[PDB]
Amino acid sequence: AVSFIGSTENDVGPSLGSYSRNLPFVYTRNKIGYQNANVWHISKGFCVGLDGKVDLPVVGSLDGQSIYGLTEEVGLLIWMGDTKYSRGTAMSGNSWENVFSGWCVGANTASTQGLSVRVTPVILKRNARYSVQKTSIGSIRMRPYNGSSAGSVQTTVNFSLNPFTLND
Ligand SMILES: CO[C@@H]1O[C@H](CO)[C@@H](O)[C@H](O)[C@H]1NC(C)=O
Repeated sequence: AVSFIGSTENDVGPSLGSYSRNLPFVYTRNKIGYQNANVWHISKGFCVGLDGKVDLPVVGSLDGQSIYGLTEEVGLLIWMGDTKYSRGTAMSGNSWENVFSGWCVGANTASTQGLSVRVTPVILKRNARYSVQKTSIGSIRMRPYNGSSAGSVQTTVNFSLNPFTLND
């Protein structure tokens, strides 16, 4: 079986966080991110993976992944995937992308499916500080497989980037 145990709306990074450091200039570890190991409760042979989607406009790329725009001065590199940050999938484009191939819980056991979102600020153009307001990032949806079904359970959660400031 499967049930939604997370939050529909999720903020990425601490509110009003401040970060210090040619163009494009990339900054922040997992500081600006959201992580939750328990978003869906799964059991009895349920198989599930994750799809991720970024709604921000694409304004450039770096080493194979999109640079998403926030302001004409600030951009973002984004990763979505399974719970642990190191397993994040670098995001490109604005379509739903497979960000976690998935796994199946035991035939007679219960566990959970989590996720993580991480971003790193990028200075596209310069002015001394750069501020960013609360902005919608995108979403992540569970992807059942092997015949498993989501039934009427909530499959998608959304993410918003909390406001932050970048200091040169
Ligand atoms: C079995 O552990 C579970 O594996 C899944 C797939 O890697 C993770 O999404 C999930 O968060 C994790 N749950 C916990 C409590 O750690």
